[PDB]
Amino acid sequence: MQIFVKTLTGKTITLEVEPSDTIENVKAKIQDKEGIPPDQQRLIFAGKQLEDGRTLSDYNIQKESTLHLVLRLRGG
Repeated sequence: MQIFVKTLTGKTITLEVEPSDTIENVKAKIQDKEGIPPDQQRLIFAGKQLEDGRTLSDYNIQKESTLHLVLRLRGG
């Protein structure tokens, strides 16, 4: 399956995760894929909050599925 990600710029980044993988595993890909730190990363699907405990197959995520990459709270 080849999912995608929509950043703040809207840019669409293709991913090659699995329906058995996890969200935290997807973002991890967004880290290098884009080269951005997970400190300010948050993958969202169908405009819904995602968890590192959930799964794609559990989120109904499939192939060609586009996610949402937004920012998060400050750091400190």
